[PDB]
Amino acid sequence: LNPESADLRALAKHLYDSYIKSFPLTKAKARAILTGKTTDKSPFVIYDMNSLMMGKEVAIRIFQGCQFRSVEAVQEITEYAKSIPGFVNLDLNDQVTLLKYGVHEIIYTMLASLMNKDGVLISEGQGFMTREFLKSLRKPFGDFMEPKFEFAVKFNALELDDSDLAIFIAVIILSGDRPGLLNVKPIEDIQDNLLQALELQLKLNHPESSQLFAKLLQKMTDLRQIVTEHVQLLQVIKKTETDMSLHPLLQEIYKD
Amino acid sequence: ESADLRALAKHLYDSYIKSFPLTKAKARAILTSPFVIYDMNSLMMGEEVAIRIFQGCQFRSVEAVQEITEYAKSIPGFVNLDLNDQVTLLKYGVHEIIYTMLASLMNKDGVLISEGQGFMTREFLKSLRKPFGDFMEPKFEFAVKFNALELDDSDLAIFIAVIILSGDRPGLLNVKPIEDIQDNLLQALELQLKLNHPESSQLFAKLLQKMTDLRQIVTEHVQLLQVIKKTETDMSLHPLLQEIYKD
Ligand SMILES: O=C(O)CCCc1cc2cc(Cl)ccc2n1S(=O)(=O)c1ccc2ncsc2c1
Repeated sequence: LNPESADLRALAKHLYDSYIKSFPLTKAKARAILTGKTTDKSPFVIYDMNSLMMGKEVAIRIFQGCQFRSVEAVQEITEYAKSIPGFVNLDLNDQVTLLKYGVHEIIYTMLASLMNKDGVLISEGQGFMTREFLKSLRKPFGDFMEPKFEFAVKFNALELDDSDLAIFIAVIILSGDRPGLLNVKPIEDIQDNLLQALELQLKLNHPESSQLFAKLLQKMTDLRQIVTEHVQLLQVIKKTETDMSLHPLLQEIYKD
Repeated sequence: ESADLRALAKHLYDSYIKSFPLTKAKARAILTSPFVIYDMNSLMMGEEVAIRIFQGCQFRSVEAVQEITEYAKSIPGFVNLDLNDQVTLLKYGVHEIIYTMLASLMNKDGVLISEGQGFMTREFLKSLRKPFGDFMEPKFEFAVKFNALELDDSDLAIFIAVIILSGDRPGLLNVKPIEDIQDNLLQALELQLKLNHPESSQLFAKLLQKMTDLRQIVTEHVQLLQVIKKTETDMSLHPLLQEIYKD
């Protein structure tokens, strides 16, 4: 290669490294747990009430647990964000805006890593809660996870690994078509670079996968819908469950 | 190889020119002489006001759907798909294409209408009643961003075909051949933008990301269209007219 796509490989390497250091449960660990494996080890499976207890009603602590984890993930993603070259040099206000619109799309992207068609890993991989148990939860909580699984099954079909995902989520943060950005130009120059990095990375890592770059970027449409749909379901849960609390961090991100 | 990709591109451009009366090249020249509609008086002396304007947007959309349908049938492979699947792809595709192509007819201040014989002001449209004042605005906001890419008709012809061959539409029966065709169209689009816009880095990626905005415009637009159902309704003189305009 030439010394320009060489700078692109170094950026890919930097981002992957930051990704490993920022996120405790990688796709590689998640698949080892889900699949096999002598590396890593067996999850306790929650598929019903008694299994849940072996692990204030249940639909609601399950939702409460999920939202605490969300906040947990926002902290991890925010820590990854800082490592993206150029990010912390941007107008502070735009850093906040990029994160605000970025984190949930990233959350559901990385959530796919922890999912198969049958359920999702929980508690850093020590548990596995089935899709059917989640869906059997009560109106409305019953289908708050379903659009996540639907996306995940289609996304996981791309067979990305962590080194791919690391650049992808960086692309997502550095959008610049985000509402209310002050300096779009500096943001777009960064994303242009990241998109180059992602394109080279996918050609090298998935040579036989045609137009993976285009198909992965199209997935960005699925994410936005999940987020939009989740936000609305949340508005509903708030009004019907007036004793349901939301974390102010998530509320602050949700406001608008 | 680049052989089939350039023929694909040329073919779609030719079909695009044939199927769509007003091209972007044509519209851009005019935007830079049309009857301007800035007021009620200009609307009248060039023609329920806000309702006549909405129903005119409907007439135009119905026309556009037929133009898009004809274009689709020109996309190599499209007519060989399961017919249910062709109908599904057009069904969920035309709104996104309608607004994509509408951006060709807009600047930040207004939109061409009636074959470019007219031009309706963004402020006049925005000044309309409720809810008829918020229906066009999000399209102007999309258009301002989309037009920043400065695509031309030969770029758009292929992009439009990419949108039509979306293998993720609900209820598709055989997704494989649809993705197979889109893959080829994506290749052709990538090479087109690389040849036509060498100095514009990652234009292919930027355009694809625009699809997420498209989808949201369409989604929130159909949600306003239901709200319009809770405005005007039962009139036994419409029926045949109402039938012509489904969704
Ligand atoms: O193992 C990990 O790293 C935690 C993996 C994720 C996770 C941990 C967890 C713990 C409990 Cl007690 C309950 C649900 C849990 N989930 S989750 O998948 O349901 C989830 C997470 C984020 C999120 N944001 C919007 S909806 C949503 C749902």
